[PDB]
Amino acid sequence: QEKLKDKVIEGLRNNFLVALNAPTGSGKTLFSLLVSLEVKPKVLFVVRTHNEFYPIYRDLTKIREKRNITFSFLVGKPSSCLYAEKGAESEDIPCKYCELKGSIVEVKTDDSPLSLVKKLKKDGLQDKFCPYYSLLNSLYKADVIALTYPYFFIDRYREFIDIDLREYMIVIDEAHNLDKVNELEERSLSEITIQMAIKQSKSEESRRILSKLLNQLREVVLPDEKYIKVENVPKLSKEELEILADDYEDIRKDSLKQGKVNKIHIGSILRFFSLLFIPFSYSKRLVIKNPEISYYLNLLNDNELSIILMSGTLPPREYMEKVWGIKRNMLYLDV
Ligand code: SF4
Repeated sequence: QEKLKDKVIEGLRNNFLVALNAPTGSGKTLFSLLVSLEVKPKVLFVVRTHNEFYPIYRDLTKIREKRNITFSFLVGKPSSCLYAEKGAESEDIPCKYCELKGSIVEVKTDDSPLSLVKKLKKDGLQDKFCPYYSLLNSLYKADVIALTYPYFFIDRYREFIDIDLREYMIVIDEAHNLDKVNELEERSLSEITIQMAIKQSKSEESRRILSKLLNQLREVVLPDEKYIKVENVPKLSKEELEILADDYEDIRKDSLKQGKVNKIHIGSILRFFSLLFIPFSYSKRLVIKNPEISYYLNLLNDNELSIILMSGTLPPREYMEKVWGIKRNMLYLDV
């Protein structure tokens, strides 16, 4: 339009969450960066997946000719570690034992995101530095950053980074996608996972405990493709959990000795038992259903955070209040 912008700046300066219904594909990155100047020193774009880094990179290279700004993004350890294979979870990455953990290089973000990451992996192996910690370090300095939904909304991933969100104007584009944040975790335990953990194991005691757990699971689960409540779920004592936990560490040590980090199945199991809640049977698997969508989005109610939501098909005010649980004052602008 013009300068619905002083509206946005005033909105943010009054601690209103700004919800912007905007016709799509219209220089949105430039708009957000301009309105940040007046509000916050840095900008954070929260995006669905790492595939949304590229369009942001494309848009602000145009901006970089008129204004000097640094862009950085975070990809997980599984996408940046020198030794990671497909299937490797972030906690499986054995940085505790790796010589490169404290080996950082200065990153130059004139490359696109996939180009940058591939270059850091190639150079990292030759010149002995860690791509991940190099990206992480570059992230903490940058004027504009971008993170994926898991790193912003999900505790498991949020604990991997050390970032004060109060320094950022937080922009969540395609914000209708926030509706799916409650589908990003799966908190389940299957027969096959346990058996794969038995195969992968490096101690008899761990195999014995995993085997007893496999049996316990079989008594409670039911074959029905239907959620059914379970009384008396399997139990692991503190001392049994100790033995399963040092088995995890032994597999992590061994993997780093090889060039090669794979999925460690016992990690999944131990994380399932951190949550114990009402547990269910679904299709021979034990499941803890995910929280409601408002549990994940509750963070948006903290008045300490300056937040803009934008979308072409933003949900009605009523739905954002009742279903997403946004109870903080909201400046809803239909452009
Ligand atoms: S290279 Fe080493 S330090 Fe870097 S992520 Fe992989 S394990 Fe960790």
